[PDB]
Amino acid sequence: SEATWLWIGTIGMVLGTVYFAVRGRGSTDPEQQTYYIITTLIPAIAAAAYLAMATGLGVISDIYWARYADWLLTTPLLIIDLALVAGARKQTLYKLIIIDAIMILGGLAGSMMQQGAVIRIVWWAVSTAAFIILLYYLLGELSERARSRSAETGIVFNRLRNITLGLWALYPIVWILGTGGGFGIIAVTTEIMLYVMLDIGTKIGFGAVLLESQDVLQAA
Ligand SMILES: *C/C=C(C)/C=C/C=C(C)/C=C/C1=C(C)CCCC1(C)C
Ligand SMILES: [Mg+2]
Ligand SMILES: [Mg+2]
Repeated sequence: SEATWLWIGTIGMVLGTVYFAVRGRGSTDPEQQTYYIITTLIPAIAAAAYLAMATGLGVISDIYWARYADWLLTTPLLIIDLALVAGARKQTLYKLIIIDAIMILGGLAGSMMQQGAVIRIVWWAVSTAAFIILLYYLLGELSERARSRSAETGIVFNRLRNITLGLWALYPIVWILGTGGGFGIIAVTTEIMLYVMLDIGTKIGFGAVLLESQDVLQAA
């Protein structure tokens, strides 16, 4: 009963991507061009992964490879967008990308490690530790940096950061409650539906807010 929700996610990502692409044309400043390329590439990768999952690919018997591939690809792009908005140094960005990659890779270790019970909980704990480190990172240095560019930049970055963090904090709960790498409290179809809603949020809503605020970010 999950094909319906996979196709819903597919169509939603497709609409988001087409909308972002139509918004992209006519861009002048190269920074806006970077914003448009990244913000359109994220939902396109998501749509490709969702179409793969919906058409008999994407899942291997016991494992879901398309979701984790999409995550490994797209989460660094969102981090890059946030850092560009805040103007963080390249070293901080490398740190953030490595920490996020470690988080997703730990999540994938739990989806594939299904021998006992404590081993997935340990993988979830360490990946959530990496998540908490990223949370600490986004609230501290990046916010002070964005405020150091200007106050409008600070407010815009705070809105983007609130959206990002609030939406990202729910993925590990879905993971720990689901059937894959979890305890089976919720079924597979509810897991996929909640992932679809979270992806709609984190990819289309964030991109809309970012691309709406480009005029005020330049004038500061
Ligand atoms: C566009 C895709 C997004 C925003 C999804 C990101 C995924 C996560 C933040 C998930 C993180 C996890 C943990 C914090 C620990 C348990 C395993 C994961 C991968 C579900
Ligand atoms: Mg996603
Ligand atoms: Mg998300």
